[PDB]
Amino acid sequence: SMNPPPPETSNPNKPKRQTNQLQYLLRVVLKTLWKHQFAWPFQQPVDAVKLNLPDYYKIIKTPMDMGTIKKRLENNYYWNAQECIQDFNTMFTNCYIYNKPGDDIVLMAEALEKLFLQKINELP
Ligand SMILES: COc1ccc(-c2ccc3nnc(C)n3n2)cc1OC
Repeated sequence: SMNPPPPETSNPNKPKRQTNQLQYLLRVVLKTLWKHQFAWPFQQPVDAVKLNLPDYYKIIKTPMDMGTIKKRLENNYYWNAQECIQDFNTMFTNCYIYNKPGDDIVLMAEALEKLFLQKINELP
């Protein structure tokens, strides 16, 4: 059960813009979630081979992680702030999909999602 390549993070042909919303998403949202005690399973793509999770990429067809989001923000990959917010939401929902209600990893993702929402509440 091979891992897929990680999501694309840079496209020099995509037009680029700097907005207050995108700057906040990197400098506040991504930065704060990265430093959360429970962030470490979400800082890079799920390595289903190393973790012995052969069904991970049979269930999760839209993988996402904070390492990918960080790169997308740095590379001006997002034009709309909603694209970034959607990626964070895909990351949390993937965890809820693969796992089950009450699992430790689900409770960790729920705590990160609650911090995300406290930070997004304050978006420009
Ligand atoms: C670096 O180490 C790890 C990295 C990730 C996981 C892990 C396991 C199941 C799962 N379901 N959704 C997500 C996200 N994950 N992440 C576990 C790790 O070590 C035990």
